[PDB]
Amino acid sequence: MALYGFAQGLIQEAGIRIKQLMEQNNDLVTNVDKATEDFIFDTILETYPNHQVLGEEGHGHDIDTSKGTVWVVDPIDGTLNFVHQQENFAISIGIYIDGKPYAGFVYDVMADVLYHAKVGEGAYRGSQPLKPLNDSNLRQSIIGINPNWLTKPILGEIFKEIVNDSRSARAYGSAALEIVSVATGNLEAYMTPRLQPWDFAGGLVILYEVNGQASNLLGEPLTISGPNSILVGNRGLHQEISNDYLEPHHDALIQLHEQR
Amino acid sequence: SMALYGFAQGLIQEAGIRIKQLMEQNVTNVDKATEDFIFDTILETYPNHQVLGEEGHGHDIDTSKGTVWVVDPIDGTLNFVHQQENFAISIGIYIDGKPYAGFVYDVMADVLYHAKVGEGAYRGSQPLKPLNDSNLRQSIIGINPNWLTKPILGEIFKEIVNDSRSARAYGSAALEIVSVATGNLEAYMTPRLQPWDFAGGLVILYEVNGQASNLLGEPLTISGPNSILVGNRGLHQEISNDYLEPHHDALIQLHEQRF
Ligand SMILES: Nc1ncnc2c1ncn2[C@@H]1O[C@H](CO)[C@@H](O)[C@H]1OP(=O)(O)O
Ligand SMILES: Nc1ncnc2c1ncn2[C@@H]1O[C@H](CO)[C@@H](O)[C@H]1OP(=O)(O)O
Ligand SMILES: [Ca+2]
Ligand SMILES: [Ca+2]
Ligand SMILES: [Ca+2]
Ligand SMILES: [Ca+2]
Repeated sequence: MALYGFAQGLIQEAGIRIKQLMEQNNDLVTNVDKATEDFIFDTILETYPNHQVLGEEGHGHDIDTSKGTVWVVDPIDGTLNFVHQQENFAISIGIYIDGKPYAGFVYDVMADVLYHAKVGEGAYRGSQPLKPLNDSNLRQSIIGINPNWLTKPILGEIFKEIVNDSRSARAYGSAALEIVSVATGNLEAYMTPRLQPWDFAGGLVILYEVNGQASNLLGEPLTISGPNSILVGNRGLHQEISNDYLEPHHDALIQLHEQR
Repeated sequence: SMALYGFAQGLIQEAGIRIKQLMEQNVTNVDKATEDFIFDTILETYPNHQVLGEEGHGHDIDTSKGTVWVVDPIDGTLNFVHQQENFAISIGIYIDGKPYAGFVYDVMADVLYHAKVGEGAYRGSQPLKPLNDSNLRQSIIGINPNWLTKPILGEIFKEIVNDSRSARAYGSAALEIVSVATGNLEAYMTPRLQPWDFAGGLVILYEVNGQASNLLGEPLTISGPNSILVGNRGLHQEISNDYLEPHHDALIQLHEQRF
């Protein structure tokens, strides 16, 4: 809890630094993103020059994520929200050691709420412990899914069936916060066909602590080594969405996947 | 009158704290408590006021007579159940068929959106700036995934979803109307909504020069349910004239079926 404390503090400074630029003011968003990852990357290597960093903004492209201590960071998850709402965005940081998860952090800057988790030690929202997730049926569940996905060829019919059955659907525009929302019980499931390592790195650690699960749309495991599709939910309904709704269209999904 | 405004603005907050207490004193229970507390408070004080709300409260009222309170005691009941937040008390007031005040109270955030006709719109003490026009292309819109599933309506809404910068869905109409009032969404749509879903957010919205209609570009009134398109004027004009009005007749059909 020296690396942890240090990770914990940095994500929070990075946030306040963001608030500080915003108030000093879509070219804005492009700087800020850049300036924030550059701040995160510079502060890390100045103390831990052996630590590797995989960033949204380009740092560590094609790194071996399984060697040494590896920070995977997205300085702003929810750029559009950042630009149009000036809120509902987050910094995401997962720290892996030898390929194994150590810590996750996702910080809702404008709410000033930090979701944090060290592996084996439980999940937190601010300083309140998160409870382990209960099982639900899709029919009493609220699902996180973007309307844009429902317009697609193939993918659309598939998500249609599952939107129809869901109690109801939401779309917040930040994958890290929505993974977090699942970890908090606020969404029973979240799904999307494409996401990059930094978008789920921080949040999966958190989720693993309250026993939620993450797979891609084909039920296979997620790694920080490459991009993928995403299905996150409590144990019972993840099993339900994959077994019933996705996996009979396996071949249609392997194909879009092999394309994308 | 000012007493009327004061009393209403007071009452909605008051009912709000009661909901925090009932929860803390731990939704169907909470929702009855809220609807009885509001209605009884209105009426102990204004026996002549009319009240229109859920479960046939005020049904077949003549909404153009006297003072009508159009109340949804918890808007976003599902978010209440599953999230214990992002729900709202919404209260719209009309007088002689005409809007007067609108209140939407985000209870767990403790934020009162409020407005009185011709005197600007507020979020607590802060004035809301008027909206600027946006095109659809740089706009985020509120539309629930459910509505892109429907056979004919889906097709119509796909068009606008593909076009917009991105879409969102929050599970509260009153907050999503309000989110347009704030500039937080540029537009929000849905094929069905009750008068108590929109009555409050509509007053707040026209005080920042936002626009309301149904999907056919007709005025919304508090005399029936309806479809809804809300936005800044520029893009409510782009959406209506470019993506909905070309299918006026499909929409008239779907509308006739739905109601
Ligand atoms: N290729 C892409 N295009 C748009 N959003 C993407 C994306 N890949 C991942 N995302 C993520 O999906 C969510 C968009 O609702 C965000 O979490 C967004 O990250 P970003 O905000 O940093 O672009
Ligand atoms: N069947 C229906 N007809 C009209 N409005 C509905 C509806 N079902 C849900 N809504 C309302 O539309 C929004 C999205 O569901 C919510 O504000 C919700 O109000 P409620 O939460 O009080 O049920
Ligand atoms: Ca980003
Ligand atoms: Ca991202
Ligand atoms: Ca309600
Ligand atoms: Ca309602």
